[PDB]
Amino acid sequence: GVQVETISPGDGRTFPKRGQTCVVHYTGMLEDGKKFDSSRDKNKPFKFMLGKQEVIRGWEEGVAQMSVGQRAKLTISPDYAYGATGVPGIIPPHATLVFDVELLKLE
Amino acid sequence: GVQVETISPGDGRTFPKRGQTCVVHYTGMLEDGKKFDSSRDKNKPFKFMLGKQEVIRGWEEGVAQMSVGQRAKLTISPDYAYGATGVPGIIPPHATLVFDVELLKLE
Ligand SMILES: C=CC[C@@H]1/C=C(\C)C[C@H](C)C[C@H](OC)[C@H]2O[C@@](O)(C(=O)C(=O)N3CCCC[C@H]3C(=O)O[C@H](/C(C)=C/[C@@H]3CC[C@@H](O)[C@H](OC)C3)[C@H](C)[C@@H](O)CC1=O)[C@H](C)C[C@@H]2OC
Ligand SMILES: C=CC[C@@H]1/C=C(\C)C[C@H](C)C[C@H](OC)[C@H]2O[C@@](O)(C(=O)C(=O)N3CCCC[C@H]3C(=O)O[C@H](/C(C)=C/[C@@H]3CC[C@@H](O)[C@H](OC)C3)[C@H](C)[C@@H](O)CC1=O)[C@H](C)C[C@@H]2OC
Repeated sequence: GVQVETISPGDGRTFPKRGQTCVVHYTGMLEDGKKFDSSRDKNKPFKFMLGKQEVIRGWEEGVAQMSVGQRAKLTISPDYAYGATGVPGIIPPHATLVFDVELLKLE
Repeated sequence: GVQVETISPGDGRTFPKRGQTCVVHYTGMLEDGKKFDSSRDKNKPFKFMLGKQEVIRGWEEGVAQMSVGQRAKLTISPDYAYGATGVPGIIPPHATLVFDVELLKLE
């Protein structure tokens, strides 16, 4: 349920392992380009861990395919995101989400 | 994405309208009967409003089909619940959810 298109290559060597912390920058957009979120505009990187059901599965599977330093467009199917519910006031029902993600570091 | 089976009939007259508050009792179970939640065991009824993207869509569409006093089994497809992500530590990925719901009042 995720398509990964690469904007800038990573090192081709260091990929996220289950239970590491990934530090990324991302902007989330709707399929017409409409931004709904951006880590950059709160300055910070976002950090999460793989394999703990803590981010939507499409993110998890998309970022697992990236190596460090890679910049990629993740297009996530609704059932690998917020499905038929969406997120109140932010994501409609049945929405495909596009995230521009940069994998900065694994900790 | 929801199937509604009736355990006890409601009044056949008073159905939830968009923007009313529904007061219910529910227990949520996995498809093998495993309970994961119950309003009754925290005593209280659960209250929510229709049409505000505030509960999973399958709940919303299931309860909209019930009249006051009805007791029903709602079986909800993953994409109308927590999809491929689940809820960490509570709902697996791709889970069909079964809720036993009693619609007590509309406010
Ligand atoms: C107080 C609250 C606690 C904590 C909240 C914050 C730090 C809140 C802060 C405003 C910004 C959020 O995040 C930085 C914000 O990010 C979005 O803007 C977004 O871009 C998003 O989609 N993200 C974030 C980047 C990773 C992918 C995805 C994610 O997976 O996000 C996760 C998420 C929502 C996952 C659920 C978890 C349960 C599953 O049942 C469900 O599965 C259906 C998927 C986030 C990281 C959660 O782990 C963290 C929490 O919830 C959402 C559109 C709305 C979401 O606000 C909620
Ligand atoms: C602090 C937090 C604030 C607030 C939390 C509480 C009162 C927390 C308390 C422990 C018990 C929760 O609820 C009483 C509990 O209920 C479950 O046990 C459950 O049985 C459930 O599935 N429910 C509840 C009854 C209606 C259907 C469904 C629901 O829709 O629930 C809603 C929900 C999770 C919807 C999201 C909303 C965003 C969408 O993006 C997403 O779509 C993918 C679906 C609930 C009611 C939210 O509106 C309310 C909040 O989140 C979940 C298995 C886990 C969930 O804890 C989170």
